[PDB]
Amino acid sequence: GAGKFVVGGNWKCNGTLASIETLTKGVAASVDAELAKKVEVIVGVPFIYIPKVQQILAGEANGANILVSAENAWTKSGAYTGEVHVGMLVDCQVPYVILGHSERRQIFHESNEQVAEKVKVAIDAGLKVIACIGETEAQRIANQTEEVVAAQLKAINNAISKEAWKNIILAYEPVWAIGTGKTATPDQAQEVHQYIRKWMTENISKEVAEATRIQYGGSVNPANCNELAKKADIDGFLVGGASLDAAKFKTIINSVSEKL
Amino acid sequence: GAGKFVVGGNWKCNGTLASIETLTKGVAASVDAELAKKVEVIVGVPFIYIPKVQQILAGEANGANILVSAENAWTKSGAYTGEVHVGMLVDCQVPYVILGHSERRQIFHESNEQVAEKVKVAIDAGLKVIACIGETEAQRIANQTEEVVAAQLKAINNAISKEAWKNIILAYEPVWAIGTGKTATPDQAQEVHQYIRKWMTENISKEVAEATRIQYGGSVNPANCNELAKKADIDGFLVGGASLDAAKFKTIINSVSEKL
Repeated sequence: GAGKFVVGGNWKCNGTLASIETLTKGVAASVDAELAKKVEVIVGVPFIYIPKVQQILAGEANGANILVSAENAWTKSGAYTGEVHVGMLVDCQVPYVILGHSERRQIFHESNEQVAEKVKVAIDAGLKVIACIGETEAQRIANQTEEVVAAQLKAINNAISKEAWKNIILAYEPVWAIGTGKTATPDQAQEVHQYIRKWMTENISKEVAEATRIQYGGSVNPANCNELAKKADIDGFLVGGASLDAAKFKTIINSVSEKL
Repeated sequence: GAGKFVVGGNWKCNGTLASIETLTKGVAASVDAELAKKVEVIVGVPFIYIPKVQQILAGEANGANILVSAENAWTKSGAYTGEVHVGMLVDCQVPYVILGHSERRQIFHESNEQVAEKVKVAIDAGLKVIACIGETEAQRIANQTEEVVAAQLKAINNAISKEAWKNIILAYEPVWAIGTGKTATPDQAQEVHQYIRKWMTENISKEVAEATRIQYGGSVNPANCNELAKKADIDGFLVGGASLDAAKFKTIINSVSEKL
């Protein structure tokens, strides 16, 4: 893609005030002004720790180079005990939100349409979004990779305007490579990213397709980030476990070099 | 109940930094030392606003009289994007957590067993819990109130030790009468509260049954709180909409005048 390389660190349900202070300081320290010009860096933080991370970044020399993202959001205010609304994120000056992550689609049964509604409400409120898509092991075995991803994308596109895509980062999760014993190769990852690019080109426009960053959201570590970054349609990463270690995350952020 | 009157204000999915600052200050202002001796006051806050509420309370004269509770919590750390686990609440010094609220049991399909699991890990971590139970309209007309409530309670008891019950406050939600058009009378509420007490007495012990506070968690407001507070087994309230108004909330807190 033609978009600026973007690396997000999804901390998932991990962290303590102490570990997060060390991590946040390490992440900010790794992205100075010069590097920030070539890579957008985002950290996905558990709701309760967002204020702490914001506080830490405020005191860091490179704090402005690290953007805070929530890991989910709800779209209805009122009688929904336990949920954090999109509006609360905006109220708290959180610029990003990760939506439709495979863990929420599977464990919390978020459907294509429910994810699309979240994306729609989030963007309408001004949030930028990392929208997660991807097929399961069963779906890939059934050779439904393209059909499944297309359906996920269509649900999202049907809900928003062409202009709304300007805030969207897509993250491809090869769910079929998650605890299955099957690892996605750069070639396999690129094959799906290429088709996502094609889907956007066919249904929206070539311009939107090329402008939209498609992050690879499979297993990313310091040992495979460069090989993956070499792929034409991988415009960044949504890192899992490795994002909890500032040193590992640093190596991944720097793999943007493969694009220069 | 022989337990201390306890009033929880479940803010659910509502609030902004501005509205919460005004509300928190109003709630704290409404509970001085003398009233605090009669009523334990808890506020259920959206995850992202917990730090703010904590900060506000620390700066108010009566701040120590108001306890902060989360509105939900996940079982543990790990690959659960969007979730906040019990350990994070303890790490942030949050003393309470509301679990099994009807909105989560119905909307997010939390089963009796799943809720029980959460209660168990919450208490293991050191949290105090407001565990919600209650039957639907379909279950009530089918005359299954006792069996349904018994099953919800059994799931919880099966997962924890006798001593773990010290940390538990039960909240009965007459789901069949919350915004349905049906009004739960004080007599109807007392009847279910009595049976909850009876269930604990036969399934655990009379000591635990009497020590465990049973809050009424149906629709509570300034107009109906006193008649409910007069009931022998209504040891407090878990207030919904009315908790977003300091004046209405303190009116409800003061219904403890029916106890003394």
